[PDB]
Amino acid sequence: GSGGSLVNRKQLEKMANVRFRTQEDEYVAILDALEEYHNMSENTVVEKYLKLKDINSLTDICIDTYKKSGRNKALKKFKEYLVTEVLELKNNNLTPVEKNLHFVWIGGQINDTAINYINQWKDVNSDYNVNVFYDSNAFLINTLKKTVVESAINDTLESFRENLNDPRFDYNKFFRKRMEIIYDKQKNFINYYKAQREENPELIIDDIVKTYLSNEYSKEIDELNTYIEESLNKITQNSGNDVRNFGEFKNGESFNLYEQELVERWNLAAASDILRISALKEIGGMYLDVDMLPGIQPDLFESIEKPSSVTVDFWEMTKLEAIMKYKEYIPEYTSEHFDMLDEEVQSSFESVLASKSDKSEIFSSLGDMEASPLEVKIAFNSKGIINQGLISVKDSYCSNLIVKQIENRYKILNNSLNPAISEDNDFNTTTNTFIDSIMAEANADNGRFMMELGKYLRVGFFPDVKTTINLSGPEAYAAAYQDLLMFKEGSMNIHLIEADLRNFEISKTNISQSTEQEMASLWSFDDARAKAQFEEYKRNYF
Amino acid sequence: GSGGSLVNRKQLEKMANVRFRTQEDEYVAILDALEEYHNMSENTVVEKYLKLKDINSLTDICIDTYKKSGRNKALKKFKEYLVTEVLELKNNNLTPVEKNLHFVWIGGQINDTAINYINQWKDVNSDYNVNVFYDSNAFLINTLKKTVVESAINDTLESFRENLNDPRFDYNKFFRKRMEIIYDKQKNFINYYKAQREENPELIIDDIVKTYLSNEYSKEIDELNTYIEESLNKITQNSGNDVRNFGEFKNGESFNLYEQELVERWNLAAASDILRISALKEIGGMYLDVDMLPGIQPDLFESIEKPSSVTVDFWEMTKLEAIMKYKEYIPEYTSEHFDMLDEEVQSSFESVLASKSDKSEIFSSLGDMEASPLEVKIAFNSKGIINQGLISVKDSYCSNLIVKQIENRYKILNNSLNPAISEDNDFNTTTNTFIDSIMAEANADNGRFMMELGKYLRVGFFPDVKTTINLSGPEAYAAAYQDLLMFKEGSMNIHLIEADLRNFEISKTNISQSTEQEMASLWSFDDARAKAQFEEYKRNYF
Amino acid sequence: GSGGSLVNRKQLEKMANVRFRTQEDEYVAILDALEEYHNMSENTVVEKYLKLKDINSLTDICIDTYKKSGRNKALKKFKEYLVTEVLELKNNNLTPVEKNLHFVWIGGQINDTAINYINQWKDVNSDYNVNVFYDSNAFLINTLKKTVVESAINDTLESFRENLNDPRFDYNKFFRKRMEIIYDKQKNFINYYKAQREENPELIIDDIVKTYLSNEYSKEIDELNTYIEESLNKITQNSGNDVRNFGEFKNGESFNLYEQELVERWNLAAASDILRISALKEIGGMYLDVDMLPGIQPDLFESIEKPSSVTVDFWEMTKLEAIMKYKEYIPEYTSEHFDMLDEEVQSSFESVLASKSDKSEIFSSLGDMEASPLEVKIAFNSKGIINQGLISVKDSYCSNLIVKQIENRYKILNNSLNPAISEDNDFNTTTNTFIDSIMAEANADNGRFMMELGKYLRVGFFPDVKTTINLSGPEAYAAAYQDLLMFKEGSMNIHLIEADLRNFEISKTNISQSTEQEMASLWSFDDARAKAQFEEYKRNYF
Ligand SMILES: O=c1ccn([C@@H]2O[C@H](COP(=O)(O)OP(=O)(O)O)[C@@H](O)[C@H]2O)c(=O)[nH]1
Ligand SMILES: O=c1ccn([C@@H]2O[C@H](COP(=O)(O)OP(=O)(O)O)[C@@H](O)[C@H]2O)c(=O)[nH]1
Ligand SMILES: O=c1ccn([C@@H]2O[C@H](COP(=O)(O)OP(=O)(O)O)[C@@H](O)[C@H]2O)c(=O)[nH]1
Ligand SMILES: [Mn+2]
Ligand SMILES: [Mn+2]
Ligand SMILES: [Mn+2]
Repeated sequence: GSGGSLVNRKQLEKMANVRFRTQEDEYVAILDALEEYHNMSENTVVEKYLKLKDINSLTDICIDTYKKSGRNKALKKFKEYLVTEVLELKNNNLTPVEKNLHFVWIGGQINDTAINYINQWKDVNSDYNVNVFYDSNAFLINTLKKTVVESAINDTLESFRENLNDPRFDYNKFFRKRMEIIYDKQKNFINYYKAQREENPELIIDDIVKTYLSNEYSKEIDELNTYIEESLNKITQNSGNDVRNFGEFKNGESFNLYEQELVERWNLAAASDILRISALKEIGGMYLDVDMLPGIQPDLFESIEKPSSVTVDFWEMTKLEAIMKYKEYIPEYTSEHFDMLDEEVQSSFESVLASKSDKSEIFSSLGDMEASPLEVKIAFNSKGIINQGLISVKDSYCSNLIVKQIENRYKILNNSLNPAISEDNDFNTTTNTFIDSIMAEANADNGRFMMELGKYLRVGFFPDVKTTINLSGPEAYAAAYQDLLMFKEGSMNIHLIEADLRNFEISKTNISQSTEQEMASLWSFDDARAKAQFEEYKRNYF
Repeated sequence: GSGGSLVNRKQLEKMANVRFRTQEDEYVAILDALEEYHNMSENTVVEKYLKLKDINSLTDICIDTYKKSGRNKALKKFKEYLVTEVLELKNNNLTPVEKNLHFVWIGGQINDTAINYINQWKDVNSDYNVNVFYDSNAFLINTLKKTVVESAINDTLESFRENLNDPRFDYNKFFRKRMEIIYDKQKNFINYYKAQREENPELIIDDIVKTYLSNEYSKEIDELNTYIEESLNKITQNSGNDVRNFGEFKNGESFNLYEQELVERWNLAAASDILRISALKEIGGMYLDVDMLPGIQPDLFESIEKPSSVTVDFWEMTKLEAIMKYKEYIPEYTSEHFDMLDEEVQSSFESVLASKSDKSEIFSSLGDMEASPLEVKIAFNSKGIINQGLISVKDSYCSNLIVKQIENRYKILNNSLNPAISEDNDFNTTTNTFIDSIMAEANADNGRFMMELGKYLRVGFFPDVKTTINLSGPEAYAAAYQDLLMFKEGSMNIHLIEADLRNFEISKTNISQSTEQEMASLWSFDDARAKAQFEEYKRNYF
Repeated sequence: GSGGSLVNRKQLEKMANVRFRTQEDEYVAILDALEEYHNMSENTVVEKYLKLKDINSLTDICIDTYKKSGRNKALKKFKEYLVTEVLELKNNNLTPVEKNLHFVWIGGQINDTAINYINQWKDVNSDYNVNVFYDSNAFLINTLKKTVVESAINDTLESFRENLNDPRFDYNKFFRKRMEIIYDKQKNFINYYKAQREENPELIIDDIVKTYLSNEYSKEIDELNTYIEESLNKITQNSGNDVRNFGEFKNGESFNLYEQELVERWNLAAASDILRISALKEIGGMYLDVDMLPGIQPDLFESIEKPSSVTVDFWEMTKLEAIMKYKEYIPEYTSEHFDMLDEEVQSSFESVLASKSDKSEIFSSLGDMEASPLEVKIAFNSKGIINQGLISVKDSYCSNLIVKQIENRYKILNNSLNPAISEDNDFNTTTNTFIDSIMAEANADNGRFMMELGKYLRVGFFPDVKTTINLSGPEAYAAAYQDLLMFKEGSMNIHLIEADLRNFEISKTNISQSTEQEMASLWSFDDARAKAQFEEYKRNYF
């Protein structure tokens, strides 16, 4: 029962006690509660936090009640200690985490390059129970999108032809016309889906998909049935956990959202950004994106020194490439940046790298893992946090918060979107309703969030759309931390600085982030990259 | 497992289902939840209510989300059923109540006329465990007030003398000048109390009181020590439960309020209006005001008929008076209205009344008592409900609500009052701060409540002050019912009509309300009665 | 009198002569003309070219007249020889070029960093007569733009405020709104200018500018008069040639265009892209952009070897940086990329670089220069050709062609634009007229050009606008080469491959292109860079 930095009643009395002034009904409130807190040795760390929560709230009443009170400045300082005490609770009182590596891939067949990445973990970590999530009901979501978007491109290009050299028809006008069609196609499928399921509530997703492709886009069903069969085998053989078995999630409120982004929006990224944390909440372990690889040993390459010209992320990227050239664990893991090196140092790798026998000497394993029940550790790329590496304890207080954050965001989204979408109109007129309504219900807190939310329809068919990040992605995790440290719930605007977020960083040595497929994930839909794609599409038909 | 009037999923679908329109993410929300409700046979009545609560809330989202939806008018009607279903839950599924008569008397020595009233209950109800609450710490609150107010009157009258026939110095100007002094005296005692308790946190209330009277108002302590001793004996002998033993209440949040109205405001009525419901919540039984008497038998006087001229409340008042003339259970229970009768009918009573042996044939006993865990039955005088007769089951859902109502009201009060009182000023300048701040933090809901709250300082030293009723009294109980039926929490403005409140009426036959002391408690501080008191005070000194 | 590769009459007869077929009136046409060509030893190289021109034209008649003729395939091959013969004429028969370095800077005061770059040339090349062109009439064009665009940004940002978080108001919508204002301001100045000059045809540009700034944008004239005076001194001292003295250009047709881009569009880049070639045509020498620096010696750094990681353009960029660190010819020429190097090789430079005395050992001079009267050599950056380095002989045949190209392009522009602009309307409605009319008068040759031309209004106030390049810039020079080799005049679509253009490349060793200011000029207005500027502007006002 560590007392921590947090001050004792008598100390706080000494911190404030202004001369010739009695104690109020509302000031003693803090003292009686703070005294209680220090007597909670036997109680859980989470129960200690909720007592701080109440203390924090009690103090900000006492400063708001009397804004004259000279105490304030001291009580303003007392708030700081509470934060530190929360951090001290986090770090000091740790619990063993459940040894469960989680992966997720839904919407289509699992790719082999993904499985190769998974196996790397699975090999070195024999003790961990790996669970690569999938969805039996939805193997044809990805192919549904693929068929539509491509069939929407073909239509859009032909609408131009007679205006191909006309400089009004630029990349912007193209995607805008494409999305107009994509929305119409995507919506049509929805109205079919929400009439087929309304008719026969024992039809799965795929059954509606395959039939939709058959009638409209002229696809033979038997070819799809071999695909789903080939998929189900491939995942089942590779430690496949179905989401339909995980009914704890389906019974939860976040499921509606999972399906929404899966079936209605064909946003697999979003769906997977939900499932991952909802998994950690109810199972406990480490979630990884499939593009991730395990940590290289600190020692392995401690003798070699870095070049001056090349950057640090380039160095870490080659450290990985070196492995896959000589030990050859993965088929043709590009040796691009390794062949952009000096031959003398290339041989330095070849020599020292081949001077180890098997895989245990290469990659460091996880083994025993400790983390607080208040925290959910998260990875850091160059540009902030990222939800590709999530350590968590079963039913963590943060893990909860993060889900409640996601739930509430989608609440605000749907409680503005669903009105607009229902009264069916053209894409453009829908978007101009959806946004208008958002801006009405948008204060000076959620302002910075709401901006991004307004682009929600455009997610995946437009450049520069960070909406999905503000829904199921990093922002939410940031908010949850703010919820923690501000002793509140449902913070939407983030005012936490990088340094504050570091308190929840998964140690860098556990995850080798600088993989090939992550640089393929990091393509980043820049406005410029879009233009070249338009030129490429324009090349195809002619 | 009674289904009740509440409609089944498929019925509600049929109620709304508009032609050619699909079901939304937000409409199915009701259906999936309503379906669940009907499958909760094994669950508690309270758990059923919370499921209705959530249903009610889900429906009012669905109507607010889409205000075009033609469904609305049907879903507007679905809300009505939910209320009825709550009422059907209340009435149909009953539980035996704990056989505990509760009485309360705090602030001073218990009066004998009060004890005589209590014993009447105690005699006929042998099975019930009676508990007459008291407070050992506070026997001298009432005498503290008595000493101050009287010493404030004496000062006020002498300030006039040289302006006695001047018509500016009316009853209004008198009480206004009196209160100005009373506040100053009352506050002085507080600053002493909150410095003595701050100095020696092992001093009780009385110890601070007796010393305050000794130094200032020239009272011999030993005379008080005989008073408190004579009191403690008198209550202990008469089934005395101390509030200091009932620590469950002291640990609760409502205790601050109990002391506030006891020690700071000397409002015994308010303190007792809090304790009564907080008792019912944690003990369960029937609370009665001490001025109440048990129910006369339906049969006893069924042969006699009423006069045409005299009113119905006069008849019930004499029915009681008749008992105490001939059977003589209570010393000189005024035979006023019985002697304002025809002698022929006087003898009709004398004859038929004396034609019964002992007390069991007179007063009907309570015996076994059933009530819902959702409800807290309350008495009805001529002018609405009244908290003089409260049946309740242990930890009722209403009993909770009522306390949470009282808690929140005092929250709003103190969160405006305590700012103003702290920066000590003249009474008038304090009141004009306290109110100003209330009117700032006052919307169109709490408006009607807030009005009365602004008179909080004047409670007990002014005519026409209904504040205490809007804090710890009826209004709160009304609100709690509104909270119930509107499936909300923290309703402040009441829109329930008498008929709606009847759903929580304690059957009239259980309580004989028309007692002597209740007509003495119903004096009602009218502005006119005040004037005559001023004239009476003005008589005294001259 | 070199005969060259071109075949003699009798040879060409042997090339075609199909058996049993007489020679036509139109076939002998080539033979009689080809025979003539070979007898023109005494004639000028330019006169030889025009004879090839006529030959080329005669042959393509003979193949078009009779499309059956089996000769065609041989005469198709004869066309190839003519091209080669033109190239052989170019290379073999050379003439000394006039030793005149030309620079240009108009619109505002000449910058010191520009002058420092110029002096580098001027020092090492003592024999060359340098001429830094300027315009006395227009020193305030740049400040006119600066005042407008900035005053248009300020207006545009304030139009947002109440929509700052609304995601409709993106970077695209900003510039679009800005340009709408900029056009209105820019046009207003024009209508004033073309009414002031119409009134008093002895008023210069500046006099109209300074007055325009005084009345509208609240500028004190005397501050401008010191600016123009400070400028005129600064240029006069640094080998300043005025364009108003060069009346040979003013009398030419291309002058209208010079003023158009100067006074009407405030496009200094365009104006300078015209003057440069019109200078070479009538003066002869080497034109350079001011951001250019002279060639580093082949020998100087022949001992040092390149790193493997860093790119080749990085190496050439540091070669320059190295000079300016130790020999220190120019104030704080950024030592960025030199400090991103290995210290061992840094010292390799420091050592070997400081092992030379004065500047002659560093930079290679030009001295005597030979080039054909048919050619105008042009520089090559990574992307393609570039008009930053132009060698030419006085009144070259190419130098002519290039001007005639520019003249004709602006013809097509104005003959579509001036109609639309005259009937004054909103910017948008003007642009939608201007383009519509272009697309009407646009065949399958000029198609690729016309696209870019339609963005002519947006030049300088929008991202991704290559119009100016297709008017006065590279494309024109490419066309002129196509005009040469296709024996045509007024080719608009270019079908020349990089390899073909190399025939007119200024040897790489003469120009050090990889300067600091050129990397500053190569910023390239990418759509993404635009967004960050919008965010930066949005930061400023708030
Ligand atoms: O068809 C797909 C593709 C991706 N994903 C999920 O989307 C995540 C995003 O990974 P990626 O590297 O593509 O995105 P990043 O976050 O690295 O930009 C993956 O981890 C998968 O869980 C999925 O569920 N289905
Ligand atoms: O000195 C006193 C007088 C009254 N009461 C309480 O106040 C209640 C109100 O009784 P009364 O009939 O005087 O008031 P009413 O509500 O009828 O006006 C009583 O039942 C007691 O519980 C008390 O605590 N102390
Ligand atoms: O205010 C200015 C700026 C530039 N220029 C001319 O524009 C040319 C373009 O040089 P820069 O390197 O800025 O452009 P880029 O390299 O992008 O063609 C310069 O050489 C100058 O002759 C000019 O006349 N006035
Ligand atoms: Mn990735
Ligand atoms: Mn009463
Ligand atoms: Mn440049």
